[PDB]
Amino acid sequence: STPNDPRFDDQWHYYEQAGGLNLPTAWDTATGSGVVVAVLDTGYRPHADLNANILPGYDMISNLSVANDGGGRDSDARDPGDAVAANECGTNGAQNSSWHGTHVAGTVAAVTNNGEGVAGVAYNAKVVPVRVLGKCGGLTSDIADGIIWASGGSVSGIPANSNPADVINMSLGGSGSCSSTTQNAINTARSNGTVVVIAAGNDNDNSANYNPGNCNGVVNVASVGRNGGRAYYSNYGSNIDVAAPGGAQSFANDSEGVLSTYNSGSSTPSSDSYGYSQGTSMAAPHVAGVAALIKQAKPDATPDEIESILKSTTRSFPATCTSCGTGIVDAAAAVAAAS
Ligand SMILES: [Ca+2]
Ligand SMILES: [Ca+2]
Ligand SMILES: [Ca+2]
Ligand SMILES: [Ca+2]
Repeated sequence: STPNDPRFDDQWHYYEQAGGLNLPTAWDTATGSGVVVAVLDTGYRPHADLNANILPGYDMISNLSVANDGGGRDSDARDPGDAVAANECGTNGAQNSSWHGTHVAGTVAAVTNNGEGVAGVAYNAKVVPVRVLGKCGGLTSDIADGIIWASGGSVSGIPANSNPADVINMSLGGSGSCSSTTQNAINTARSNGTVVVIAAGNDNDNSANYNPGNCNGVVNVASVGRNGGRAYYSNYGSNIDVAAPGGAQSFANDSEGVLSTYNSGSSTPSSDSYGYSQGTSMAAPHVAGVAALIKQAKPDATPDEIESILKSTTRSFPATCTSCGTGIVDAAAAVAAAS
């Protein structure tokens, strides 16, 4: 099926033969109904083309300066904006707000067939926003608590999650080895039945050396462009499980990117928008959305079974993708394999 959203045709990454996810055929069978995806990111804005698919979440950011919302941990996972001034994070230049989590969440589950905006990969799933990134990024320990809570595990001082996730998406990372705090959290999420999907990073380097994609028991995702070959920035290596479209842009908001829900604010939030972004951060929620399609078709699927289905049903690369996992995720084939 093809949705009626007016920007669907701009979302090449869902349907073109070279670099797309092969979604229309998948949507004949699965859309994510009944499945919950936790998006561990900067938070969200209640975009008109997203909010109906948002569930209550949690804000794990403990450092008040990073949190930028007046306090420590709290129940409102909305994104206040992560804009920074020059040298606020050390030696950085000034940066506008990313609205990264709004973009990622829309790839997972933008409201679809509403005649407005964009479509989402798992458009009948629901997203639990777990805010773990703010100004200058996020703390490993807050991210790890996010993983635990998102899965339905217990974190001291935090109310129980009433919407435990089937799938975690982490479009985030840094350099270096996977820490024990992170691996512990991942092990907890997997033991609770939650599959963990992670962006491999954007350093054009060996993915062995970038976390949390280098943790064990995760689905680590490389990025292809619209050509179906490796996006120039994508990490690559033996620990990549699969690839998905993350886009390959040559200027800001280039339509060669991945189009999703977004916000027009430079610092503070403003009007809803749609924007094209790129990264392994954009590839990961494609894969998280397919994991949700799989879980609708196979409700008792384990994390290892979901990873196996994703990896075993990929399609060929039409252009060079060295050490990009088994292939490009093929939503239709994955749903068939889970049915
Ligand atoms: Ca707070
Ligand atoms: Ca908050
Ligand atoms: Ca829409
Ligand atoms: Ca893996």
